[PDB]
Amino acid sequence: TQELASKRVDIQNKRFYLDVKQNAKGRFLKIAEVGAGGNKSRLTLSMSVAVEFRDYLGDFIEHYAQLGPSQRALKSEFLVRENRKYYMDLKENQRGRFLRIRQTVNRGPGLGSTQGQTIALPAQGLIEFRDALAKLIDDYGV
Repeated sequence: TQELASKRVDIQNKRFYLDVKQNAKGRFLKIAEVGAGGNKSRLTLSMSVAVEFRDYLGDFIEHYAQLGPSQRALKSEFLVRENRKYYMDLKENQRGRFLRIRQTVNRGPGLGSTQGQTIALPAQGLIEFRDALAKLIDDYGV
């Protein structure tokens, strides 16, 4: 398994890596939320699914940009493809708005296991994260 490319996105004090990889089966994207001394969690997406993810990020962006001042998710979506489900929830807590992304298996073994498969993006970073993703899709295609 070869690494084609790796981008890092720094959002407040969190860091995320988007890496494009290749194997015999084809091209894929790995998205890691980094912890203190390792990756906390990672998502795995095909390059095709990454395109759809990019588009959903667009919708989240638009939603966030329109909320106005803050005074149960603000917005919840999910995408299934290839026996993989991705839940996308825009939420707020005390520290601010964020976009949680959880990956699971649709069916077969795992059947709703989510461990080291949840990332949480501070919402401030959604544009930069979408742009990095979009750059990698422009670079490496499919």
